[PDB]
Amino acid sequence: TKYAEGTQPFTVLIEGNIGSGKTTYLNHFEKYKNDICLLTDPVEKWRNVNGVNLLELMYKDPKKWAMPFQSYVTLTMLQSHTAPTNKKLKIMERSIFSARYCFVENMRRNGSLEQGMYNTLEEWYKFIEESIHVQADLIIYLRTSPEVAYERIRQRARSEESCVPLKYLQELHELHEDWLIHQRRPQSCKVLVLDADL
Amino acid sequence: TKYAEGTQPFTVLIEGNIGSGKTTYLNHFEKYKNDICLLTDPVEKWRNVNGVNLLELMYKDPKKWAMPFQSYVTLTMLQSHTAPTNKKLKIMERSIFSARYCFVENMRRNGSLEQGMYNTLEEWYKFIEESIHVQADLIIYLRTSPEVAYERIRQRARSEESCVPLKYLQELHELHEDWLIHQRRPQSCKVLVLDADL
Ligand SMILES: Cc1cn([C@H]2C[C@H](O)[C@@H](COP(=O)(O)OP(=O)(O)OP(=O)(O)O)O2)c(=O)[nH]c1=O
Ligand SMILES: Cc1cn([C@H]2C[C@H](O)[C@@H](COP(=O)(O)OP(=O)(O)OP(=O)(O)O)O2)c(=O)[nH]c1=O
Ligand SMILES: [Mg+2]
Ligand SMILES: [Mg+2]
Repeated sequence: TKYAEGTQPFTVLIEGNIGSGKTTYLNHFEKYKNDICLLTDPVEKWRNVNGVNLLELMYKDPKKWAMPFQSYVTLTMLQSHTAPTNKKLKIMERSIFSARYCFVENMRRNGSLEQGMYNTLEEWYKFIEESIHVQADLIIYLRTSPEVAYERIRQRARSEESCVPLKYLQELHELHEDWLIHQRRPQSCKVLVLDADL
Repeated sequence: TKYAEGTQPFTVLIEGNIGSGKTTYLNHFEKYKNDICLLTDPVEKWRNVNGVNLLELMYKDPKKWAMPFQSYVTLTMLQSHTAPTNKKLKIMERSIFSARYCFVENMRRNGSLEQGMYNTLEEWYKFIEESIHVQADLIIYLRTSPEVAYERIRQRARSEESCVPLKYLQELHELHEDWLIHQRRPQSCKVLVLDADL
């Protein structure tokens, strides 16, 4: 009796650090557009919310903007998770799970999110889990070293990501490990590990 | 196919300004506890989120805390709107509609919520409308003058509300009028007006 329950096909989630090549990997499935539902680069939504760049505001002023930004990230993931499709396969760049277990968690650790903000978000995640169906059958984890991840972010040269230190990517990498390999976080899904260092 | 669709009885929403006597009115239905589902004073949740007083933080630092606070207000309203009950009647203090049309809107107007924060919240409200069933059959509008509303807030003497000016209550009153009498906002429901000046 959850929202979008029984309306979703086999769902594959593409995960990995910033600049791990999530979009590049999903760009290979481009020939089967009419066969597979492909939702790539949700970051473009976050860079342009009716003209407002939430990603830029988050990086410039985390103490003020990390909360509304993560809230919006959660929303867009949800809208993608529950989007209607007549296709037999759906591949998604990112998910609600990485937003929660990797990014929200690290922003709690580094002090970008105050306790009250972290708690508000966590209580939202718990309610979403009982109200909204999130289809997750397989997660492909594009495993990279923080050094290679940093290389790709530099080459793409998003103005918002120009101040991102290697320390930040090292933290996120370890959280990706905790969630997808070390199972320190609650998630019941099949994970395929890939060496994404080309 | 929305969450909690077809599981909700006749729902009455009690609305009105801060200190309009919403709880006092609902306290009269106290004898029929086993007959009517009574969810009063959701503000107590906001004053204590695992020990964090979000209401106090919002009033102390609106530019930083109005966003997470309204996000949590929305959540608690949703949890109350969709709460399971075997009773034939449900009466609710406040709703998701007043949080959106009165409080979020006024915080946008006074600059407590930046555009990006207002937009994030508004996009959440739009998605909630398609995903989650909100039962609303009758709204009882306890109509007060901002002066009488101010009187009651002072007598209750919530430490968080000690700095609330009459200007703020005048703004909220007019928004309550716009929504429930003047129909300035895209909404349609049964409204019973009451003179709550004792
Ligand atoms: C998912 C998510 C991303 N972000 C940020 C980190 C990044 O700067 C940006 C998008 O990163 P990613 O979500 O990793 O997407 P990407 O396109 O950068 O990945 P790839 O290069 O492998 O295709 O948004 C958050 O701040 N919080 C979140 O919850
Ligand atoms: C509903 C709501 C309340 N608030 C704040 C305003 C008040 O300080 C506090 C509770 O206000 P009310 O929701 O009006 O609850 P109340 O108990 O004060 O009402 P009454 O006296 O009529 O029983 O929470 C918001 O900031 N945003 C909201 O969306
Ligand atoms: Mg990408
Ligand atoms: Mg009350």
